[PDB]
Amino acid sequence: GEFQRKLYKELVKNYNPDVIPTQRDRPVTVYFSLSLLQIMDVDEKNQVVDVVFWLQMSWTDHYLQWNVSEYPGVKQVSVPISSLWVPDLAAYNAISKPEVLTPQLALVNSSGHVQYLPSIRQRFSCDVSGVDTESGATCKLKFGSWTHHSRELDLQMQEADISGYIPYSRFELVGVTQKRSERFYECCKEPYPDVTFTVTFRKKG
Amino acid sequence: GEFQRKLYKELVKNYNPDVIPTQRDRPVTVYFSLSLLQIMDVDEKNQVVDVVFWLQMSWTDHYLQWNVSEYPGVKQVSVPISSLWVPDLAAYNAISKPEVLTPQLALVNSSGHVQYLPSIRQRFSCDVSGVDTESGATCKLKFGSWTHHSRELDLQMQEADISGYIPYSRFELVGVTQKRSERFYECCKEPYPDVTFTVTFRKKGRS
Amino acid sequence: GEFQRKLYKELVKNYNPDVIPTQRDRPVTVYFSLSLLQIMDVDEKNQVVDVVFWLQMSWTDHYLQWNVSEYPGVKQVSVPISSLWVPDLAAYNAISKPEVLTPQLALVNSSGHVQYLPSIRQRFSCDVSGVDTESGATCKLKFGSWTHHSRELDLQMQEADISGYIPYSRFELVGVTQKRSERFYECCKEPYPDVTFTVTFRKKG
Amino acid sequence: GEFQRKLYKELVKNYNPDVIPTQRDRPVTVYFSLSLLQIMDVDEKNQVVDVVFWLQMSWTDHYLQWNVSEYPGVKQVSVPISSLWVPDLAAYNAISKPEVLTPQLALVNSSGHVQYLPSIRQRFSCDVSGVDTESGATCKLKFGSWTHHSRELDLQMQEADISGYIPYSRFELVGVTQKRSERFYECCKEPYPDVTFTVTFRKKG
Amino acid sequence: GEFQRKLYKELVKNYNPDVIPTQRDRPVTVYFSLSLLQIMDVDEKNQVVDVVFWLQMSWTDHYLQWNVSEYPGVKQVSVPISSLWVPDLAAYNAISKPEVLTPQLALVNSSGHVQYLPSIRQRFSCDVSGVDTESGATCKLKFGSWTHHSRELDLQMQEADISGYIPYSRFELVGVTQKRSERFYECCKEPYPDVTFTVTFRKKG
Ligand SMILES: CN1[C@@H](CC(=O)c2ccccc2)CCC[C@H]1C[C@H](O)c1ccccc1
Ligand SMILES: CN1[C@@H](CC(=O)c2ccccc2)CCC[C@H]1C[C@H](O)c1ccccc1
Ligand SMILES: CN1[C@@H](CC(=O)c2ccccc2)CCC[C@H]1C[C@H](O)c1ccccc1
Ligand SMILES: CN1[C@@H](CC(=O)c2ccccc2)CCC[C@H]1C[C@H](O)c1ccccc1
Ligand SMILES: CN1[C@@H](CC(=O)c2ccccc2)CCC[C@H]1C[C@H](O)c1ccccc1
Ligand SMILES: O=C(NCCCO)c1cc(Br)c(Br)[nH]1
Ligand SMILES: O=C(NCCCO)c1cc(Br)c(Br)[nH]1
Ligand SMILES: O=C(NCCCO)c1cc(Br)c(Br)[nH]1
Ligand SMILES: O=C(NCCCO)c1cc(Br)c(Br)[nH]1
Ligand SMILES: O=C(NCCCO)c1cc(Br)c(Br)[nH]1
Repeated sequence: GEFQRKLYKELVKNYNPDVIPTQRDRPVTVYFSLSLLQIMDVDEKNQVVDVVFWLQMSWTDHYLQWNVSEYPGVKQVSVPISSLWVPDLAAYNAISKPEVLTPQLALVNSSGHVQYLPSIRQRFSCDVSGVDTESGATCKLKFGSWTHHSRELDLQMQEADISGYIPYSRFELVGVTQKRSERFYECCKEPYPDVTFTVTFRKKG
Repeated sequence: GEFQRKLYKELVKNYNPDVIPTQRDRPVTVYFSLSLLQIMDVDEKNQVVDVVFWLQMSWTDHYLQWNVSEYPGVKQVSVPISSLWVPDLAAYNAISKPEVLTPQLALVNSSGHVQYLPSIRQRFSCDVSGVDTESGATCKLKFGSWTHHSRELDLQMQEADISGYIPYSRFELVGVTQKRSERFYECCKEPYPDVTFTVTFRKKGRS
Repeated sequence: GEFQRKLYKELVKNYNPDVIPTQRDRPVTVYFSLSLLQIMDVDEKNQVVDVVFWLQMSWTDHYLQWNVSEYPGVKQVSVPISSLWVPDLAAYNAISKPEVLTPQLALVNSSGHVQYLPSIRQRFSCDVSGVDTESGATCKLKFGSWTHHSRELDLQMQEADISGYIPYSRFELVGVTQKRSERFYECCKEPYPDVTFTVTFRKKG
Repeated sequence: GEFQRKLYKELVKNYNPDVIPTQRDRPVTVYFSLSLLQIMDVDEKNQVVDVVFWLQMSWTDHYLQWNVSEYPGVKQVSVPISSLWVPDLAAYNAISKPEVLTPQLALVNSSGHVQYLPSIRQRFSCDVSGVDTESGATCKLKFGSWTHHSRELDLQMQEADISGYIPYSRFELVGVTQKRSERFYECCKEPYPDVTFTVTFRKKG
Repeated sequence: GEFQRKLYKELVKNYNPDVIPTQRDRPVTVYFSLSLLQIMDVDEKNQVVDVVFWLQMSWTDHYLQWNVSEYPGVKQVSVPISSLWVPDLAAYNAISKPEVLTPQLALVNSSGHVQYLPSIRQRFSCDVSGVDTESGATCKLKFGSWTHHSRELDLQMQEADISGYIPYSRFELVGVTQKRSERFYECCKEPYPDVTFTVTFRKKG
């Protein structure tokens, strides 16, 4: 679209994706949620889980807003994530780099709401010893900004989803939990939030 | 080519590959087809299919058209996909990133008709438990735009081809189905069209 | 050289590697030949060959020619392949991306005749069932331009031999064939030339 | 911040990441600590350890300092490591390239103090023969600047915490040591500082 | 370094890394040596060696020299290899791409002497059948410029070090040889020199 074209030239003009879009004394609040789609495998020897997650991440980038009157038809845009600031979310218990399965694009509202919803396959460190028991194995997968404290990036949880879980596969879900936390670290003087996704699973039969 | 050199400079001038080439209240209709070339392997433990396919994809980019009078000989061009807008097609049941086996180039017509025909090797999540049975295993491989709804990107099926299927290999094809749908998500108004490629296969030696 | 440095500045000035260097109603004729250096492995289950090839591709780019009088010493130069137009040759039966083992450089004449001679390791789909037989297994490895027809890119064979073949290794060569063909597709009024490298091999003893 | 863009624009237009930020006859002192998070696996045949480390690297880069008057709110910034000079630390006994698990960003103070804290998964050459013994296997993992001598880059150790060690897993820690040294090479006559991380571990039971 | 920053600006000014730094009809002499650090594994089926080498490559790039009077403190600089011309050395018997383990930097003197000393892990084609014998298996690993002949790049060998060989590991060294040769090819008027590293090893008792 010619109205869409005219906007991308502006949404680029003075945009630096390395800059966290904080506004005078206010953190960027980032909404976060993980959905376990499939437990691919477990390594009982090496103590690891091979898992496929759907991530729901949303925030506001004030540098990404536009007047819908200036660009009529343009309600939303699909922007490549490389073109924009994305939260520096770390998987604290990941033992492999993330494999992003879905197109690396984000949707952007006229008010600057960024929605990045990737499917990630990753391997995590976990005590899988009790996978063959009724109690099952429990993985506490922790995620959070690696470099931004609470006053810069406010991590918040959003409504989760266990409808996406693959019905076939050796593993059945005993329980799933998501909890947001905040702690002070001896290092920093400033606090840091995190979201912990907790899974309890077991081998079927 | 000489006019070809002059055209590539212009076909770049004001082109943004991140912009969907929709024209005033009309979606971009993308034609899509998938041809199963070979089922590489199955993981009965992990419930996965390793598959090779030929993707037939095409659309009209109204920003890519040119006057053949301005560029005589130039009927078509081989453009790298990275230089142009391509549909953001997601493999909904993929459990590995796609491995593109062919050159990453697209053929473009004087009227903006782009044809991207890659060979992809990818691993998908599938219930392969019945692979050793006469009924066989069935994989419902779903594909569609990740960010564009039906009124921005109109996914359409084109006539598919099962002549490309490798005659050797452990697996024989019981049946192949192609269906286009429009799914509504709780998230949003406006539906999301998808093409589901359904395969029924079985081990040749299952006796 | 101080002419070589100036030559590279000019050989870049108005050069687009995305443009096929066809000149007025004439296709670019590309000379091609494969030499099987080693059959690494066979997967009898998955029906695949892991092979190491030496490719000899050579063509003439008219935009790359220069006056030797303008650049005295400069007879030839080593240009990175990424800097120049290379034929879009596809391995039709490849089931893995090519692993290029040699430096990614091509040699270029004062008349613009380019020579690209890489060693590639690639995995191909092949009926390897008869590898343990006296008749042996036969692989018909097809190669050709993915996007250019006969009137744009004229694929031509160069006679290759089998002197490069590794003498050790489980596999002995029963026969090697190379044939150039021209195929028509329902799509296109103009045909697509290809070179098929055919191997017949068997496990030793 | 509005000044964050100002900051990133100038600390891009004038900063050369290739330049070691030494200031006149004074080396850059780099603080270094390694924390063993998990021993993933051991290869008794090939004599290798697959390990997950948390690295703590800090130094002062004088080219990255600013007064707060220059960038009002701006106290710190998350800069991509590719934008900065980072110590050229080599893992002398690594037999695989490092897999960096965390976002590749570093924190910079207004007084030029850089903090790079990556989680790395890497495979190292080690004599793992005694892993099944009470004495256990000992890995002497050596790290240091590959190209900078003592008078350019002053490697210094910091206090390492073994609090991060994964409680589950086949391997228990008998002992962990860190020693900084300065070696002489026949090449140079200026010494090369290094930190050797020594682990003694054994299979549980 | 204030002068260092001033030096990197000039060392960039008109530098093209694609250009071999030959001076008016004189070849660039490159010093080369290889040091076997460890034989990782052998594949008796596929006929391959997995090896870790330390490479010592040195050459003089006349475009890289500077007056030490113009830049006081600056005796040497660590430049990323990507920023400068490096010899296009091919591993003629490599069946995998090289895995470079060490930082990809080279040291450069005030007189243009470049020293690139990487640790490479690579897999080579080799007749490993006799690895379990007293005679042992012999690998003739050939290396040389892929595109430059004797009059452009003069390959020379330097001091061979076997002190770096890992004492643990299944394999003991029977013998190591390095020889430089000047091969003539039917293709070309000018000879192509090469260095062949020959190893004889065997499985320990
Ligand atoms: C990085 N770290 C905080 C800062 C910080 O620790 C730190 C900062 C500066 C100096 C020393 C330590 C910032 C937010 C994430 C948090 C992560 C957690 O600590 C951690 C460290 C090591 C492995 C796993 C997890
Ligand atoms: C991505 N999603 C739709 C939008 C949306 O979900 C959504 C949008 C905005 C907010 C929250 C959720 C767009 C069309 C595709 C669909 C995909 C499906 O989720 C999905 C998730 C995981 C595996 C397979 C498929
Ligand atoms: C890509 N295709 C031709 C063009 C074309 O078909 C086509 C063009 C335009 C529209 C529809 C179809 C050009 C020459 C190569 C050929 C490729 C071969 O089919 C093929 C595809 C997949 C695996 C093996 C072989
Ligand atoms: C690279 N070397 C020193 C430099 C140097 O030797 C050297 C420098 C210049 C010329 C010749 C040799 C500097 C600091 C690292 C040290 C490491 C060791 O060599 C080495 C090489 C390969 C594997 C393990 C260890
Ligand atoms: C590449 N080749 C020479 C050039 C040349 O032969 C050649 C040149 C032009 C046309 C045909 C052949 C240059 C120096 C190295 C030599 C390498 C060897 O061929 C070779 C090829 C494949 C695997 C291992 C070795
Ligand atoms: O690994 C993750 N982030 C680190 C960056 C590595 O390039 C990550 C974040 C989330 Br949410 C997942 Br699941 N993985
Ligand atoms: O995986 C696919 N797209 C996502 C790319 C991001 O990693 C994909 C699309 C189609 Br059609 C296939 Br087959 N795979
Ligand atoms: O795979 C090949 N070419 C296309 C690009 C793949 O990503 C290829 C061509 C030849 Br000749 C060989 Br051998 N492989
Ligand atoms: O593989 C080598 N060079 C080719 C470049 C990558 O495609 C190589 C050179 C040396 Br010395 C070794 Br050891 N490997
Ligand atoms: O491998 C490491 N550095 C060099 C990479 C160049 O390719 C490395 C450094 C440290 Br500290 C660890 Br743990 N690994």
